[PDB]
Amino acid sequence: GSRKIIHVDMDCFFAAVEMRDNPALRDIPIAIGGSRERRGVISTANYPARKFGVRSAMPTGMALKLCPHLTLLPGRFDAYKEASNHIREIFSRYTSRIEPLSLDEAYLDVTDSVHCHGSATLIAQEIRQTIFNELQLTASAGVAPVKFLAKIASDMNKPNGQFVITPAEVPAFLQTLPLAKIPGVGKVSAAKLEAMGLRTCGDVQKCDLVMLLKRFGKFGRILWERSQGIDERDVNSERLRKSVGVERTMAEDIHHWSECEAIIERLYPELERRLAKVKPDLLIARQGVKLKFDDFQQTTQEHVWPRLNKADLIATARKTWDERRGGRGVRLVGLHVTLLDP
DNA sequence: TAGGGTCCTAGGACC
DNA sequence: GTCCTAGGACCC
Ligand SMILES: Cc1cn([C@H]2C[C@H](O)[C@@H](COP(=O)(O)OP(=O)(O)OP(=O)(O)O)O2)c(=O)[nH]c1=O
Ligand code: NA
Repeated sequence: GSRKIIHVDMDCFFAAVEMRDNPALRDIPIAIGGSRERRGVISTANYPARKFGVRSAMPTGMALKLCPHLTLLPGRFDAYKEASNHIREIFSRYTSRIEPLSLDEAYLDVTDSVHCHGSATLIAQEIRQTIFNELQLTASAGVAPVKFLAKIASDMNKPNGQFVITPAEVPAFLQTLPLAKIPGVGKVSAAKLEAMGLRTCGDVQKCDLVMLLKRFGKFGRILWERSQGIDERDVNSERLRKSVGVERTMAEDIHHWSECEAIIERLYPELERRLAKVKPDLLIARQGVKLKFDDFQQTTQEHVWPRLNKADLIATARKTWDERRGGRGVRLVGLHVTLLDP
């Protein structure tokens, strides 16, 4: 065998950072997200705002109809990154087996740990306490014998808490667990699963793997495994970024190539700057563009290409503009880069 | 009805 | 098989 996996997850991460750096926001409803006038969405919200129904990914117009006094912040990504680096350094104090999934969360493999008398529970507890002491931010944690159960667990005693799932507890936990709580089972999948009478891990246990493989491919094997507590994925501390993208949704749809070209001229220096931080010679594997139309269809056009080049992105966007727009208006323009393999 | 990404699928090209 | 490209589901 049994591993001890901890998933650490910061509470209301972006919003928690803003309230720490401005205590005036502590008890009023706030949210990081673009304005209604920019057609933006909520990145996240504090608990005063969540009380009204405000959620990550909600259109900002909907947020404000639910919570008219919502205070809207633009977001300070360097401040989030600074806090992320700090908590990761704190993780390193306890193990090198750290797989971060995002700025604010990480899997830890504490199986071969010596710290708190081998206790994963006490280790998770003083990570959360150390985070609070050194950053004035709170985290929740989940402790389980595999990654996905640890992740489900870190959500269950949020904010500022934790939850532990022992292998003895695993079967009762699974029996009623809704499928939609498994990472990677989203709305489309959960609706497909519901349309055949499958709601929970107990429901999936009672059905045949061969059928699940037909109907969901490799995904159906994942569902079958997870519904049994089976998650052999190792905590991997060696993953690297593979792409970088820069895209923008305009406050109004554009209808003229000249407007599209202007957008790209402003997007391109931001893409070069971010690429250079990680590859100073701008050498890349592919580059490409993205248009999202008014019928919310999205198209991408990307090709092998050795080195970030503005004119070829303009050229490609022009081809895409002409060949695939079919007269509809355009809400989004994006530039994209696929990085070399090593 | 964002912007930052990952992983998977699938057809044709190419070997 | 494996590369190329396009698109979709999903996560934070
Ligand atoms: C889900 C989500 C998160 N984010 C950002 C803001 C979040 O603070 C950060 C981490 O996401 P989460 O861990 O999903 O959410 P959270 O920290 O805000 O809330 P919770 O306490 O329930 O865990 O990433 C988005 O920008 N868009 C999204 O759709
Ligand atoms: Na979080």
